[PDB]
Amino acid sequence: PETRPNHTIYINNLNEKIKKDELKKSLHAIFSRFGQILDILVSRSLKMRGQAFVIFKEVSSATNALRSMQGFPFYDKPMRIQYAKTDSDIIAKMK
RNA sequence: UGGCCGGCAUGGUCCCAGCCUCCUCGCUGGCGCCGGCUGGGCAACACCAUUGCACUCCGGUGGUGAAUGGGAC
Ligand SMILES: [Tl+]
Ligand SMILES: [Tl+]
Ligand SMILES: [Tl+]
Ligand SMILES: [Tl+]
Ligand SMILES: [Tl+]
Ligand SMILES: [Tl+]
Ligand SMILES: [Tl+]
Ligand SMILES: [Tl+]
Ligand SMILES: [Tl+]
Repeated sequence: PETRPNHTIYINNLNEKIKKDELKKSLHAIFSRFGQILDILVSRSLKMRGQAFVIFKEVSSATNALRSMQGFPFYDKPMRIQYAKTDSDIIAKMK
């Protein structure tokens, strides 16, 4: 069931008490050094809360981030990271 | 009061201060007691449920069942 490499990483187990806008800014803070980020998609709906899609421009970036930040304490919770199942439209509209 | 009716108590006007609050956060809002009818919203705050793969915002419930004193005429 393991996913294949993707420009986008999927993060979950994120503290749900954090507002969308702050969450996006914070995530960008810790993940930017891995490479250019095209966007970070967060939502608070029942189905999507506690998860986020950080979309990296280059898969290598999505790969260090995934290995380097796995389990990183963030807002008191261990961040769980994977590769997103399919592509993000921002990436389709290019690659 | 978010919108509305009743009961009771209470002389008036004004100044200061404190305080209160989901629905015009303040100095031309309110701040004796009690019952009842009933709308919006989850934006903020709180709580319940949720470990969930998206690229259209989008689960639920709760709060006003609130808050005092002094002074000048
Ligand atoms: Tl009311
Ligand atoms: Tl009355
Ligand atoms: Tl009097
Ligand atoms: Tl009086
Ligand atoms: Tl006031
Ligand atoms: Tl009443
Ligand atoms: Tl209501
Ligand atoms: Tl819908
Ligand atoms: Tl008084």
